[PDB]
Amino acid sequence: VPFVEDWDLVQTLGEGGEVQLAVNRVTEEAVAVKIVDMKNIKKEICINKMLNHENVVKFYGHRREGNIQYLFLEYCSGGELFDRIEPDIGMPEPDAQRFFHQLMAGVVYLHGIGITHRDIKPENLLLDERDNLKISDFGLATVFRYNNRERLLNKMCGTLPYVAPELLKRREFHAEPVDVWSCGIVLTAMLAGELPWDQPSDSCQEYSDWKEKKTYLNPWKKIDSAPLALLHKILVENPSARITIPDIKKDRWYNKPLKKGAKRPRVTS
Ligand SMILES: COc1cc2c(cc1OC)-c1[nH]nc(-c3ccc(-c4nnn[nH]4)cc3)c1C2
Repeated sequence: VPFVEDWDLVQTLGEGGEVQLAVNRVTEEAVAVKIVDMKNIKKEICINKMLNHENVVKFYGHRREGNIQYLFLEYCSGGELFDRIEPDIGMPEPDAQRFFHQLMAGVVYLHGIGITHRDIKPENLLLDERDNLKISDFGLATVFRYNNRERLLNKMCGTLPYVAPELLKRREFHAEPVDVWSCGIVLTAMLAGELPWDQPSDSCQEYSDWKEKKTYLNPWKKIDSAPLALLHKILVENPSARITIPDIKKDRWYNKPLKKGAKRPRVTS
């Protein structure tokens, strides 16, 4: 079948290099192509070849043309989770619970194969055509468990409003509680439409107020008591005392019926 390998770079999806929407000449299948001008990528492609989950962006393959590296990834027509968050409002609680369930499935998977994303935020959480959440960008990702032996991290990685406090106060820390904390900050953004603090440090007043349990303040005043009880368990300063994903899965709000299924077409009489 001729021309089946030809893709047209239709439009820009993002920057950093750049991400382009690529449409197949013959089949018209859409993919996102990451254009990386090498003048790191070996690890990124290596981690991407291990990934196969419904809540993780699909890696179709890579092609290298001199100094330009082309990463062929999943096109997600729902765009970014970031653009579903209304500033200072957020989104309806049932939508946030469904996206948080899908985010947990994706992070469970990753941790299961010993991968830590290290930069979970709404900019990196993409939505497919049926609004299924997908974890994207393994540029900062790394192997924290190999041959069933855990390796402690020491490197500063992430985005300050989403990083766990141990990453700023300890030399070494465990990988999994760091991804749990960023998921908790994502849940806060989804239910309040604002970030609670610039960084989880004691010099940050908003962060001190949260440790002082001043929940009558923003963003916590906008969040219902059931998801707020969960956030109280996730945004715990001590990474050893922090809730683990198996226990998030037992939380009362996480298992609270709120959301209806996708609305299938119906007729009466
Ligand atoms: C602003 O609107 C969009 C923005 C994006 C997509 C779709 C969009 O609208 C439908 C889309 N589909 N897939 C991606 C995507 C996939 C993977 C990666 C990635 N980065 N590093 N590794 N994988 C980046 C973007 C994007 C961005």
